[PDB]
Amino acid sequence: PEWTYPRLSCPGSTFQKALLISPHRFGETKGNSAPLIIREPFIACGPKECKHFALTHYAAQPGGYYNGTRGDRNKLRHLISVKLGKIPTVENSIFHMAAWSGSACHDGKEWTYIGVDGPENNALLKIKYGEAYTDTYHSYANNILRTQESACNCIGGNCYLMITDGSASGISECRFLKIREGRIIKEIFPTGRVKHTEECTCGFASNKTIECACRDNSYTAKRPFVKLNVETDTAEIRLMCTETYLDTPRPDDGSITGPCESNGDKGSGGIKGGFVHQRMASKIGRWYSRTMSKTKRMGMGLYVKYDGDPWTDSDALALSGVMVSMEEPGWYSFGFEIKDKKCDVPCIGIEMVHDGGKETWHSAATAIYCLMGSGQLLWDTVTGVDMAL
Amino acid sequence: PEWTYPRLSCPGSTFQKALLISPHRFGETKGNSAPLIIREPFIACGPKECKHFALTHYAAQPGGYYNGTRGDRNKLRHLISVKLGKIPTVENSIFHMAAWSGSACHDGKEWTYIGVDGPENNALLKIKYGEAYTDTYHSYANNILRTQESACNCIGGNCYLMITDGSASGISECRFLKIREGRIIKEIFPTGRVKHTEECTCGFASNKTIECACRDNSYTAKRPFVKLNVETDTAEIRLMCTETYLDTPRPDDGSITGPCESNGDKGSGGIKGGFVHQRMASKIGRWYSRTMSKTKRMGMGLYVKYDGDPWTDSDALALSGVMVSMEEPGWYSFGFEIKDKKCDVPCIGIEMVHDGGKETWHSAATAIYCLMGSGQLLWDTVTGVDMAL
Amino acid sequence: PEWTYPRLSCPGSTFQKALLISPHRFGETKGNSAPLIIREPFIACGPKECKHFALTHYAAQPGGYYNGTRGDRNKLRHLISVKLGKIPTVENSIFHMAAWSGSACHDGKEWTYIGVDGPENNALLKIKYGEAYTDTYHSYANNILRTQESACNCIGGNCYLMITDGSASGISECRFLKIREGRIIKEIFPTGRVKHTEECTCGFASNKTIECACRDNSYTAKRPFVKLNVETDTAEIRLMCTETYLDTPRPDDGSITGPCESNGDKGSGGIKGGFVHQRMASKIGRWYSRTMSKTKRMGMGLYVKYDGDPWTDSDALALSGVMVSMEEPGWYSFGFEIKDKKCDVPCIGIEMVHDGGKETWHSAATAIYCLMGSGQLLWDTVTGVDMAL
Amino acid sequence: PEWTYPRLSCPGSTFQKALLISPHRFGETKGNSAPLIIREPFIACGPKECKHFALTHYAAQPGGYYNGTRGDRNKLRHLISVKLGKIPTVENSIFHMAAWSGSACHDGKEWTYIGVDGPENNALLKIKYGEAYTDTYHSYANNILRTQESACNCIGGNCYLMITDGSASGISECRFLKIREGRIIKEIFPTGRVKHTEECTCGFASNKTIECACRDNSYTAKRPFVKLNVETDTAEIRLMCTETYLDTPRPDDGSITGPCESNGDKGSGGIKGGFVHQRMASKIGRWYSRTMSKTKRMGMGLYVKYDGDPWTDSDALALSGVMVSMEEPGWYSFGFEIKDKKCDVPCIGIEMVHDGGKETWHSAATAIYCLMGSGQLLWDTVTGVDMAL
Ligand SMILES: CCC(CC)O[C@@H]1C=C(C(=O)O)C[C@H](N)[C@H]1NC(C)=O
Ligand SMILES: CCC(CC)O[C@@H]1C=C(C(=O)O)C[C@H](N)[C@H]1NC(C)=O
Ligand SMILES: CCC(CC)O[C@@H]1C=C(C(=O)O)C[C@H](N)[C@H]1NC(C)=O
Ligand SMILES: CCC(CC)O[C@@H]1C=C(C(=O)O)C[C@H](N)[C@H]1NC(C)=O
Ligand SMILES: *[C@@H]1O[C@H](CO)[C@@H](O)[C@H](O)[C@H]1NC(C)=O
Ligand SMILES: *[C@@H]1O[C@H](CO)[C@@H](O)[C@H](O)[C@H]1NC(C)=O
Ligand SMILES: *[C@@H]1O[C@H](CO)[C@@H](O)[C@H](O)[C@H]1NC(C)=O
Ligand SMILES: *[C@@H]1O[C@H](CO)[C@@H](O)[C@H](O)[C@H]1NC(C)=O
Ligand SMILES: [Ca+2]
Ligand SMILES: [Ca+2]
Ligand SMILES: [Ca+2]
Ligand SMILES: [Ca+2]
Ligand SMILES: [Y+3]
Repeated sequence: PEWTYPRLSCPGSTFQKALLISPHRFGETKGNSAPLIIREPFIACGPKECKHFALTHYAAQPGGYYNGTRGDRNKLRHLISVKLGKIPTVENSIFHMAAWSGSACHDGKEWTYIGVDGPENNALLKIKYGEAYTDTYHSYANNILRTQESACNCIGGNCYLMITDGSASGISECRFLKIREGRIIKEIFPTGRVKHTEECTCGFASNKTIECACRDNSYTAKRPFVKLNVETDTAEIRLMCTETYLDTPRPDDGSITGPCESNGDKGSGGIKGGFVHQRMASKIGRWYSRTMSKTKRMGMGLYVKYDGDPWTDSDALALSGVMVSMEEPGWYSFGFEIKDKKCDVPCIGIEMVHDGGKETWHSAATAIYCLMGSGQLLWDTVTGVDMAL
Repeated sequence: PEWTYPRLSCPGSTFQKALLISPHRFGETKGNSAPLIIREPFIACGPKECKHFALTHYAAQPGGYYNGTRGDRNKLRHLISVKLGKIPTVENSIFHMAAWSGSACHDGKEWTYIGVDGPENNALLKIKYGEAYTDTYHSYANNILRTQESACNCIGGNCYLMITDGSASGISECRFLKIREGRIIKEIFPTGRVKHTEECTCGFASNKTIECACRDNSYTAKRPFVKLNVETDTAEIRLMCTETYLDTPRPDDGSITGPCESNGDKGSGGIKGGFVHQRMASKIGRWYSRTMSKTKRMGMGLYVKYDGDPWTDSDALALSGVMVSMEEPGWYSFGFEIKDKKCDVPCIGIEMVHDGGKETWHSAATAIYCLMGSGQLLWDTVTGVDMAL
Repeated sequence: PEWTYPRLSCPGSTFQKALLISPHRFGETKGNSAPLIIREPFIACGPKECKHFALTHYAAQPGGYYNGTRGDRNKLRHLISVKLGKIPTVENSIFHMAAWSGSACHDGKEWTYIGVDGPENNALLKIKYGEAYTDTYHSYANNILRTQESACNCIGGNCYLMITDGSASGISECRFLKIREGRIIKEIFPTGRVKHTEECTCGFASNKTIECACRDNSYTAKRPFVKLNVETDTAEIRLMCTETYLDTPRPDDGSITGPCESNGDKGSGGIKGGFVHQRMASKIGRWYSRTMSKTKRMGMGLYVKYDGDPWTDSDALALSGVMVSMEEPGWYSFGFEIKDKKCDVPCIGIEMVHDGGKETWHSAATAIYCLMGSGQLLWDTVTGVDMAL
Repeated sequence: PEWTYPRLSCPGSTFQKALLISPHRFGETKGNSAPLIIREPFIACGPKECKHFALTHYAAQPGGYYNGTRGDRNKLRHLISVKLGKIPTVENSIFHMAAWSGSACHDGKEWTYIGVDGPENNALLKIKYGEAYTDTYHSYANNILRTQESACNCIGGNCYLMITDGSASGISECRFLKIREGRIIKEIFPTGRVKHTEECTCGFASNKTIECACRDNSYTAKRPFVKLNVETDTAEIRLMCTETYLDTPRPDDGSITGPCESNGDKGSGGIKGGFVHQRMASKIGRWYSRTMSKTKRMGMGLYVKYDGDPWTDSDALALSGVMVSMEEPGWYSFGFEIKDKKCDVPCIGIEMVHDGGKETWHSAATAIYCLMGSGQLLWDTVTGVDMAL
C-alpha cells in the first residue's frame, strides 16, 4: 500500500439520502440491545473501509449511568468506532482512547486517531497510530484544548489537524498540526481573522489546499473559513462573506450590514457545521449544511455554491434540499468522502441528538447524505426514536 | 480476481431441504436476543460467500416499534445483510442503505447493492458498489418506483436489474438497468407483453439469456415471463402459457381458456415467485415455486420443467415436492445460486412471514431448498415460531 | 494449500484438562446472554482452526421453546458451529444446515459438513462443502438413517464417514461413505460382526487405517471396533475383546464369559464413546473413555492401551484418570486432533448434558482433555451450572 | 513472518492516560450486556495486535454465580482474551484454557498462552501454542504452582517465563522456563536472594537481559528484582535497594534500616507491581507503579529512575504522577509494550478491582497508561462503576 491523495469527485450533481445509523431504535426497556450513549459522531474513510466514530460517555441505553451524559468533559469519555453500517453497541464498538474531543484519519497505510482529554485548564491532545500511542500536544491557552470533532485530512502521508484553545465566549485562536505516522512534525499558526475559530470541518479543495468551515462561539454567525496551503504549510482565515449565514444561532440572511468582515449580531453561541468538496476537472463545488431553524438545533438543510472565493462572495448560497425537517433534531454536522474505485464520493453526515434534558439519557443518531446521481434531493431523515421507551 | 459468468449447474435431479433461518425463534419476552424485524428476504452469492439480505423496519423483537411494521414504504426502512447462516440480529447485521425496495449482486470482483426509497410519486433507486454510493435512477411513471426484491445477475461485470414503476392495479411497465461497477450504462426497454410486470425473479438460462418470472398484480395469474438477451441488450416479455399458474391468487389450473396470451380471471393481486435455472450441457431445467393454497399465502410447492419454450407450452408443470405445508406461511419466494468449486448450485428461498395483523409485529423467517443429489424431495419446513411469545 | 494427512502425534504420555465450554453458565433469568440449546457436541479441526460443532433445537436459554428439547429428531434441528473457544450463542454460532444427526471435517483445503434429516422411515443425509450443498445419500434400511455424531476423517482429500440405518433394538448394519470435495465416490460395505454398529468415533490409526469405536444399542456392552483400510477401501468389524467394557449400561468388567465374540449381558441401551489415537514412530496408543457409573450417564474416565489387537486382547485397559467425577453428568464422548506446527495433538471431548427431565430445558456443556506433557491426569471437570437459574 | 526482538523505545519522556477498559459500566440489572467476571487482567502485544487477557470465574454480570468470585483457584476458572479495545463480554471473549494463574506472549510468529490449574498440592502449568496444547511443567514445591499473572517475553523465538511454587507465608523459590514454539527447552534456576519471589513483572532491559520486579509475600516490602541473561540463560535475584518501597503493605520510605539486603518490617502480604522498560540508545529508564496507600489497594502512582543498578541504589525513585487517586481501587499492576512501526511503546496497566466483599460479585476494570510525548502526567483514571447497580 501507498499514501492517499484527494482525487476528482465522482460524477453527480445532487446529494441524496444514503443511510441512517439510529442505534437508539434498539435501546428500549422491552428490548435486549445495548447501543452506546454517544455524541459528536463523525465518519472517516480509508481505501477499503469507512469507520463511524463518536465520543461515548461509557454508558449504554438502557442503563443506569444516564446522569452526566448531557455534560461534555469527564474522565470516562472515550473515542469509539464501528465499521460504518454497524450499530455502535457495547460489543460492536472498539474503544480507541480516553477522549472528550476527537478526530481520526486514514493516510493510505494506517489509521491516525486523535483524542483530547485532561483537566480543563491543562488538557492534552493525544495521538494513536493504529495500535500505538505515538505523540501528544499540550494546552497553549490553558482553556479547554479542543479538536475538530471530525475527520482529519491526509495527503502524501501528512495528516493536517485543527486544534483550538481558548474561552468559549472570548478569544479561541486555533492552530493546525501536521502529523506524519502519528507524530507531530509541524505547528502551523494561521493568519488573518484568528479571533475565534473552533470545530473546523476541513476537506481537500485540491492537492494544494485544505479548506475549513468553522465555528465562532463569541462574535459572529458567519462561519470562519480557513484556507490552508499544504505545499507551504501556511494557513489564512476570514469570515464567510455569504448572506446565507451557516451558524446557529444566526440573524436573517443578508441582514449583517457592512463589508465581508462585519461580525455583527447574534454571534454568541454556535454549532459545528457540515462542509464537503466536490472536485471537478475545472470546477469546485462547495456543499454546506445549516439548521432549518435560526436559533435552535432543529432540521438540517443542504446548500451549495460552485467556484468563486467564499471570503468575498456575498451571493446567497443555493438551497439544495431539506435533509432533516424542522420537526426533527439537527445538531452537529460534518463532511467526509467515501472512496470509489477511481473517484471520491463527497458526503455530509448529521448528528441528530436525542435531547430530553439532563434528567434522562442524551445521545445521537447519525444521518448520511451523499453525492449520488442527478436531479433534486428527494427525502428527509427521521430518527424514529421515542425517548420515553 | 476476475469477472464471474454463469456455469453449468452441479449434478443433481432433486431439490432438498437445506437450511432454515428463523430468527424469531429467539425474540421472546423471556429471551435475550434481538432479531431484526424484516420482510422481503433474499440471498445472493459471490465466489466465496453467500449473503442473506432483507428489508428491515429498523426495529427488533422484542421491541416497542411494532406499529408500522405491516406497512411497506417508510423513512426508516433499510437494506441489511448477514453472512448466510448467521441470525440477522441488530449486532450481526450490517446496514447498507435506506431502502423500501431492494436487490444485490456480486460480479466476481465486488458487491453491488440496490435500494429504492423516496416519496411515493417520485421515488429513487440508489446504487452502492461495495462502500461507495455510485449512481441513481429516477422515477419514470411517478407511481412507486420498485425493484426485484431479489438478486441481480452479473455477467462479465455487467449486472442486469429489473425495475418497475406504475400503479399496483393498472399499468406497471418495467425496465431493465445494465450496471457496471455501480454505474448505469444502458436502459433496456422490453417489448411484447409489457402491460404489467413487477418483482422479476431473474436467473441466467445461459451465457446469452437472462430469464425472469414476474408478478402481474392487475390482470392475470399467469406469471409474465421475461427473456433478456445480454449480448444485444434486448428484452421481450410474454405470459407463461403453462396451465400450472404460479401466481397467488389464481384460478384452477388449466381453467383460463383461450391461447397462451389469455389473461383472464382472478388476475388482480399477486405474489413474488421462486424461479431458478438448472443448466446442463444440452438441457435446461426450470424450477419454480407457488403457494399450496390458491388464494392465500399458505404453503409452498416446488415445480419443474425441462426444455421447451415457457411462452408456448401449456403442458402442466411437474409437481416436485411440498416445501412448506398448507399449515405454514408461504409468502414471497426467490431463486439464487451458490457457487461450488467448478459448478453452480441452484436454490429457492422462501419468505415465511409471521403475520398476526397490524396490532403486533410483522416479520419473516427464511427457508432454503437447494438442488442436491437424486430422488424425491423429502421434508417440509416450519418456522417453529409462536407469535404470542 | 494442499490435502491433509495424519501425522505422528505430539510428544506426551498423559491427558490433562484443557478447556471447558459451558455456555449455560450464562443462561440465567437474571442474565443477558443467549446460549443455544444443543446436544451431540463435537470438535473437528483444520490446519489453522478448531471448530466446536453441536446439534441445536433452534432455541436458547432463557427462552420459551424448552418443550421438545429432550427429543431428538424434529424439523427445527440444525448443525451449528463456533470457533472452538467461543461460547455458542445465537449470534456467535453459524447455522450450517438442517440436521438431527451430524458430522464434519477439514481436508486441508475446505470444510465438509454432514447432516441427516428427513422423516424417520426415509431420512436423508446431506453434504455441504464449504458454502455449497453438493450431494446426498438415501435411507437404506428405512429406519432412522444416522451418522457419527463426530468428526469424519480425511486423507489425501478423501473423507470417510460412518452412516448407519436400522432399528435401535435390532439390526443396524452400518456403512461407510467415501467423500471427495463434497461428493460421494464410494460406498464401503463392512464385513464381520455387522449385526449392529452406530455412532462410530473414528480416527486414523495410521496412513493406511481408520479405526472406530462404536455403539451397539441392542446386543452387547462391548464396543464394536471397526478397522477400515483406506488404501483398498475395505472395512471389517468385531467386538472389542477387552474386559474393560466401554459401553453404558454394562456389566462388571471381565464378567462376560466366553471368547472375544461373546455378547452377552446388559447389552441393550448404549452410549457414544470417546476414542482417539496417539501415533508414535513404532508404537500406537489407543485412548478411550467410559462413564464412571455402570448404568448411568454419570462421570467419565480415561483409559489407555499401547499396541496389540483390540479384536483379541482381553487384557484390562489401563485406567488413566477421572475426567468427570461420578457426581457430574457424562453423556456422549468423542475424539479429535488439534494440529500443531509439525505434529497432531490427540484429544477427547465430553458431552456433559444438563438433564432435568422433559419439563425444562435440555442442553450440554463440553469438557476437553488433550494429550499434554508427562505424569498423571490431574483435574476433573464440572459444568458449574445450576439448572434452576 | 520472523521472530521478534526488543527494540529501542519510542520517543517520549512522560506517561499519559491512554485507555480505560471498564466492562462493568455495562453490567447493570437495567442493562442488556454481559461483561465477564474476571481478575488478574494483563495485556500482551504482537506486531499487529494487542490482546487484553484476564482470568475469568466463568460468570457474568449480571448473573447468578457471584458466590466464589472472591476466591482464586477453582475448577471453572479460565484464561480469556479480547482484542485490546474490546469489552470482554461473554460473546467478545475467546476462552483459551482452564487456568487460575496465567501469562501469554507473541514471538513474532505465533501466540504462546500459559495457564496453571490443578489441585493445590500438585498444580500444573499448561502451555498452548496458537490452537495446540504443546507441553506442561509440574509442581516442584507442592504448594500452589503459580505463574506471572502478566506477559512473558520472547526473543528470537525463545519465550522466558517466571514460575513459582511455595508457601504464601514462607519459602517460594521461583524458576524460569525457556519456551520455544510452545515447548519447554530449559529450566533456569536463579541464584542470590531466592527466599521468596512471585508474580514477576518482567521486561527486556535489552537484547541481553530480562529484568523483573516481583512480589515477596512473606519477608519484605522491597520488591525482589530479577536480572536474567538471555544469552547464557542465567538468573540472579536481589531486593531492590531503593527507599521507595513498591510493595503493599509497606513501611515509610527509607525507614528500613541497614544495607540493601535488609528485609525488614511490614513484609508479609504483597501485591503484583507494574514495571516497564524505556530503552534509549545509551540510557535506560525504569518505570514502576505502587499503590497510593501504604497498606491498602487504593490508588496507583507512577515512578521512574534512569540508569544505575536497582540492586544497589538507595536513591528515592522519582514520583512521576498519580494514575489512580487514593479514592479509587488500585490492585495489581503490570507492564507491556505496544509495537509502533519502528519502535516499542512502554505502558503500564492497572487492575482496578471492584471489591464489595464476598457477598456480591468481584471483578476488575483495566486502566492503561503509556509513554507518549513530553511534559507531566496529566490525568487520573476512575472506573465509573457503582457496584449496587
Ligand atoms: C469548549 C467550548 C465548546 C463550545 C461551547 O464546547 C462544545 C459545545 C458543545 C455543543 O455546543 O454541542 C458540545 C461539545 N462537547 C462542546 N465541547 C467540548 C470539547 O466539551
Ligand atoms: C406498490 C404495490 C406493490 C404490489 C401491488 O406493493 C408490494 C406488496 C407487498 C406484497 O405484495 O407482499 C409487499 C411489498 N413490500 C409491496 N411493495 C412495496 C415496494 O412497497
Ligand atoms: C435411533 C436411536 C439412537 C440410539 C437409541 O439415537 C440416538 C440416541 C440418543 C441417545 O441415546 O442420546 C441421542 C441421539 N440424538 C439419538 N439419535 C437420533 C438420530 O435420534
Ligand atoms: C498462592 C499465594 C498468592 C499470594 C498470597 O495468592 C494470590 C492472591 C491474590 C491476591 O493476593 O490478589 C490473588 C491471586 N489470584 C492468588 N493466587 C493464585 C495463583 O491462586
Ligand atoms: C493529486 O496528486 C496525485 C499524484 O500525486 C494524483 O494521482 C491525483 O490525481 C491528484 N489529485 C487531483 C484532485 O488532481
Ligand atoms: C460462459 O462463458 C465462460 C467464458 O466466458 C465460460 O467459462 C463458461 O463455461 C460459460 N458458461 C456456460 C454455462 O456455458
Ligand atoms: C502419511 O503420509 C504423508 C505423505 O503422504 C507423510 O507426510 C506423513 O508423515 C505420513 N503420516 C504418518 C503418520 O506416517
Ligand atoms: C536487538 O537485535 C536485533 C537484531 O537481532 C536488532 O534489530 C535490534 O535493533 C536490537 N535491539 C536493541 C534494543 O538493540
Ligand atoms: Ca456564533
Ligand atoms: Ca395476479
Ligand atoms: Ca449396549
Ligand atoms: Ca511484602
Ligand atoms: Y451480542
